[PDB]
Amino acid sequence: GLMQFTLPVRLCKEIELFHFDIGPFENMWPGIFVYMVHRSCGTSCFELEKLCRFIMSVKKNYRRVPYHNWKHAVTVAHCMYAILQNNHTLFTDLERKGLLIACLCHDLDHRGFSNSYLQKFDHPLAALYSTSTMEQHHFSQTVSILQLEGHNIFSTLSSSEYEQVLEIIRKAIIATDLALYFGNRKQLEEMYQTGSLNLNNQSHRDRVIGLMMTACDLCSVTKLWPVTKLTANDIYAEFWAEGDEMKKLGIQPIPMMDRDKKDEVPQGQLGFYNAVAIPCYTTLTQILPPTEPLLKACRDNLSQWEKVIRGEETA
Ligand SMILES: Cc1nn(C)c(C(=O)Nc2ccn3cc(-c4ccccc4)nc3n2)c1Cl
Ligand SMILES: [Mg+2]
Ligand SMILES: [Zn+2]
Ligand SMILES: [Zn+2]
Repeated sequence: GLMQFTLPVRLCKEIELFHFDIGPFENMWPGIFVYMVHRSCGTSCFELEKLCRFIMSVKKNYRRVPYHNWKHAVTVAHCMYAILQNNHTLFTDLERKGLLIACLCHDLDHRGFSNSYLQKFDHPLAALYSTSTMEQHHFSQTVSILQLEGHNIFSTLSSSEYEQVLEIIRKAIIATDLALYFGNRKQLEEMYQTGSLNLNNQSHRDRVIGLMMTACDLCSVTKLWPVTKLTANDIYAEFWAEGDEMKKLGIQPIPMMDRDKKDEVPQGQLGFYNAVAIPCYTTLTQILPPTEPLLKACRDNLSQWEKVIRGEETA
């Protein structure tokens, strides 16, 4: 504990804000992650040497894709850090540990293609895992890395505690399958509006963590507009490449994956904010009131996409 991690003054202050952008210097991202772990968990949560070796193996198993890349992993992890820091009484020792690692690992070995494309392509992973195909692969990749020599960051846990934290990580990574989000948020909403929601109930906790994982995964819609707009180019770079691959299989891609429909992106975004993002951050704010700034930044970006649609802003 005599060797503490420190950030430059601007980063030290701004990393506490939900809308923090981790910057273009990839060599700083491991330091930013260790810093976040030491502050949300404790400097005794992990042996720094094992953690650093784990981080560099995770980085190596992210691919050079426009969006689902190492920078997305650290960005999702930072959103989870901001949630946990502003709700520090609500989560256990194992949960803080497990959720930051789950976020870092949540898209391991992503090739830029959705579960739908893997099913249509008849990819081997689709035979192995019929539902949440990519997400079950991301978890499998996480377990493989945890089992490399010198990479067991959980080595000081009991067998039972180790099993608990791997279960937290598995459920958290599976929760990032957006197909599961619709069901999960509806259940949470009904539970909140009937006053049945109980954070002491493990099945209830699992759902709240699932929604937190969705909120963290979508957190590009909660950045300052210039970040949100530039990130949309990377997201669509992947969608359109998948749409190209759907056309190569003789299948019409859905409109968001068709690069010929580029002029309808602003209306597509508006659609996504109304059906997915706003409801997500609304339900999260109901359950965890200090996450309000995610909802506020989402509503501000919704207003920016509307300004694009009315031609008061270009994209
Ligand atoms: C962050 C983030 N993480 N995800 C998974 C998303 C996303 O899923 N975004 C979406 C959804 C639905 N869309 C529809 C259209 C669209 C485009 C052109 C013509 C017609 C429709 N664009 C869309 N984008 C965003 Cl954002
Ligand atoms: Mg994704
Ligand atoms: Zn994913
Ligand atoms: Zn993701």
